[PDB]
Amino acid sequence: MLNTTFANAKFANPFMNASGVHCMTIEDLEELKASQAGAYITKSSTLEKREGNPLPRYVDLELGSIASMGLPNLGFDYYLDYVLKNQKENAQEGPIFFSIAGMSAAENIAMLKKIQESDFSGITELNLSCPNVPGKPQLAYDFEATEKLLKEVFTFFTKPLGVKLPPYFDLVHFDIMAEILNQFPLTYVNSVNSIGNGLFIDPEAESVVIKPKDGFGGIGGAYIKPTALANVRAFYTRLKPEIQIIGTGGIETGQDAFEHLLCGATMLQIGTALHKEGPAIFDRIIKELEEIMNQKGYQSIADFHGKLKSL
Amino acid sequence: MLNTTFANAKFANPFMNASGVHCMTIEDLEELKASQAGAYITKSSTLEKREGNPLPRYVDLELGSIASMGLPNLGFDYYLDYVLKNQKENAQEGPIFFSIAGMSAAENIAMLKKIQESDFSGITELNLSCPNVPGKPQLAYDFEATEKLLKEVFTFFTKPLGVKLPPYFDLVHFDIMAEILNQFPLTYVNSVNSIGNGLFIDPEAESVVIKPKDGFGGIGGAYIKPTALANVRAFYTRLKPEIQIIGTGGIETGQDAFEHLLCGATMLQIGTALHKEGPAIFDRIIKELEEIMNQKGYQSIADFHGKLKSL
Ligand SMILES: Cc1cc2nc3c(=O)[nH]c(=O)nc-3n(C[C@H](O)[C@H](O)[C@H](O)COP(=O)(O)O)c2cc1C
Ligand SMILES: Cc1cc2nc3c(=O)[nH]c(=O)nc-3n(C[C@H](O)[C@H](O)[C@H](O)COP(=O)(O)O)c2cc1C
Ligand SMILES: O=C(O)c1cc(=O)[nH]c(=O)[nH]1
Ligand SMILES: O=C(O)c1cc(=O)[nH]c(=O)[nH]1
Repeated sequence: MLNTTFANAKFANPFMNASGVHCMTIEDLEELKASQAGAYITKSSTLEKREGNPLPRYVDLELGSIASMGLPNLGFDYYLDYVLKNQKENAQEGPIFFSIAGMSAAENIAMLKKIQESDFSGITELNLSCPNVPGKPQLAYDFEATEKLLKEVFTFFTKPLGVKLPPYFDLVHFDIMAEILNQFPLTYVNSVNSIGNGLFIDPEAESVVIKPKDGFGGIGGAYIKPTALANVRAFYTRLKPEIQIIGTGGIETGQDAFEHLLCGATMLQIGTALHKEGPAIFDRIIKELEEIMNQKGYQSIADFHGKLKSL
Repeated sequence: MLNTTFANAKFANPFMNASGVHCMTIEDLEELKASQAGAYITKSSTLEKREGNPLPRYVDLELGSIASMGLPNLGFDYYLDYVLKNQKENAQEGPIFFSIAGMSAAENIAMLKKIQESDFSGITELNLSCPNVPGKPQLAYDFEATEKLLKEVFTFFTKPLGVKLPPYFDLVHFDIMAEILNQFPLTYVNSVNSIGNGLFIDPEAESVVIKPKDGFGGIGGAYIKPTALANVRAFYTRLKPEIQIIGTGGIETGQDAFEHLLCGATMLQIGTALHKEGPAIFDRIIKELEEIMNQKGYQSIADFHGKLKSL
């Protein structure tokens, strides 16, 4: 029932981890391969291996999560080696997704050139929205800089590319970004990265709960679903149809998934809830989404994809 | 215990309604006068009366609210008349606050000139962040336009002025806005207006739940508390001490109030929770905040104001 076509590839179901969650090592990635996720994505990588921010840097909250990981990762070459060996095995349905989050424009271009030159045949996600590296703003809140970067990328990069975007809150920003993105042969936009620079306080201790940046961290989970849905929907009605959408933010239940898809998402990623539950989440949420479709008499996601009704 | 000094005036406690909630008519305002609120503020007004957006335009959610009111209000003259007759009675502790949300720069300047020329002795709040008028972006996401407007305002407006700001999600935006605001003799900044252009879906009906703007509305309540606290804290550490802060967003319990005050807020406004509970909320939340202070041995808000600890 959950068969999906995305980036010209076939997936068994739309569900994936979100980048940063359960995907740091090869062991993590093999556990996602082994789970019922339709597809999976590596941790955003940088050219060099990174320890990330000081701890405590992730905390579970009743309504979601707050974190400031600081892009801990094992470095671009580690991930590139892994995806290049797994592609050769032909041991799963659908390509692996490879996320990069260079610490500068130069780092991103260098990694994209290495991907282009490699044999990698999967999908790349360019992360323009990490909100947790000290002193490094979300690039995709700088429309001029984003356009300048993407224009350079598309002078050479011919393989499937999506962009991971921060949440936007003003409809003219959606208009501006769609106009920028629509001039390129982009494969997809992935909406939303964590809501940037939120704060959570333990009122008893009178103190923040993560160490980095005086407690300021990206917010994920049930807090952000309204914004995530709006960002998916707003881009679905403004992007050219050649650019598909991955929906991320506040997905825990089949109902949440069913609301992203109604908005126009084609693939779905799970961050916070997967952090909390582990890869068993995929079998649970798939069954919850199929139960909603069965109740409604739907036998494919095309029966309601994109079909959110206005009043 | 909750005695507060703000804008050079004395208030019995820091709690207020948020603009837009329970403050549309004279009867609404008199009910706030009669409640235990330390202060209250008028609905944001425009030069002409406005019916606002089509209905359904407000919905209660488990984790807060979604709304697109469209600035329904009874027009500038009506509110100016009301505050100018209530000042004359000398019938409460502390000045009334008067919110304005001109549909253009010209409307705001014209309303500020009328306030300046009138006898009004209370406090004015310039709303730069309504996210619900179709085709009118939040002005305070346009740094150049904000600075240009505020420079013109401070050529003539000498009375106490605060600005109601949208949530920011990137620390460089907090730097940019503090640099803009710190050049002026502003009384306060009120952080946060609702999170703009969120979406809420009834999955059974497969449709949005408010009529205007295809169901996109400002989000309030528990969803936005992490963002509101971060905005209050980020401006408290960047603004000159002459500019005080009003905290707004997700306040329902004494604990929530205590967190905003630890961040640096001096006055506190209640939107969604007051919409749900009515003016009886002020007695309840005052008692809850007093119990927190009693348990901690605090006899004034200065015992913990601004004292949030980092790790
Ligand atoms: C622990 C953690 C680390 C994350 N790291 C990344 C990352 O490396 N790259 C990425 O694009 N975003 C990352 N994110 C953001 C998520 O992919 C996702 O966009 C965000 O958590 C919203 O989804 P959620 O509500 O399911 O958590 C991270 C999130 C979390 C909680
Ligand atoms: C029904 C409604 C209408 C509102 N109208 C205004 C308004 O006229 N002016 C204003 O500055 N903000 C308005 N707000 C936003 C609030 O003052 C407050 O900033 C927002 O609701 C966040 O607080 P809360 O979490 O307590 O709701 C509106 C909020 C609601 C729910
Ligand atoms: O590793 C990080 O901190 C991280 C990266 C990113 O893009 N998003 C986020 O929520 N955290
Ligand atoms: O009346 C409105 O729609 C309104 C005004 C504003 O500033 N904030 C909001 O949440 N609603």
